[PDB]
Amino acid sequence: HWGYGKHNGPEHWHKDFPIAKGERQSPVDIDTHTAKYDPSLKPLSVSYDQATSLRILNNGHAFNVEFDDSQDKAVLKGGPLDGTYRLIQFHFHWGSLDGQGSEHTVDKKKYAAELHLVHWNTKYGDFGKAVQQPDGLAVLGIFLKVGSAKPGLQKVVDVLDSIKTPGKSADFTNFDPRGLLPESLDYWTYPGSLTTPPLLECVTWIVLKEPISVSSEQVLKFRKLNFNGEGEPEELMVDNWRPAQPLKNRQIKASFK
Ligand SMILES: [Zn+2]
Repeated sequence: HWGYGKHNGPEHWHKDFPIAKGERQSPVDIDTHTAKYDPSLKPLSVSYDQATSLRILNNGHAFNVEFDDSQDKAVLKGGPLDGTYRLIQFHFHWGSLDGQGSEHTVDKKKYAAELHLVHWNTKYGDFGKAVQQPDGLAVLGIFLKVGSAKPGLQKVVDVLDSIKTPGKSADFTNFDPRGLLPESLDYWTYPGSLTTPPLLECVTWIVLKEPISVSSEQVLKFRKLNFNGEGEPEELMVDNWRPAQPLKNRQIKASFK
């Protein structure tokens, strides 16, 4: 029943998922005046060279590019993390226009979209098991700013027409997620949650300071999928972002000043 509209959107989620008003919810606003530089924060290791993509799925609230996580292939290590986390999928959040779309904000600035690369801790058995743990997941968050095109995104935006209908998927092998990464791995980090129901508080967030540039042409293509439903004249998938939640009793640490 949950979604992003007036009657089932983010301000309604707490009824089905009370944890929506919990102590470690995401996203948040990253205020650069109060994020704390932490010299003990290690550089992030993003080792995606062996990535094996499988398919792309419209799950009714985003499109997910899913990966073979049956063995160590594309993994996240280092940074604030205690071990190895396997990439299982990435997806985006975006707006109904370019001025909004991101879930995290920086000094209240909204970006046109936000990329989430979702990884689970190989200390646990699988993704299902990991989301039940406070250190189960690591999500690498990357802002999308409109400008020059990101060439590594083109394969993704080109295939979206094939999965406009909720639930549909398409084969999506040999996509390399290294083509979605900015130059710098400077990051903010804090303990948080999934930003969609069930909103489980199982995520170490790592949000990159540097956005990637994508073109207006590219982000337009995100806006062609539908939210679950079919017709006769139903609803396109835009503004699938949760607004910033209160930081509460947490601290956002930065790997940089
Ligand atoms: Zn997300």
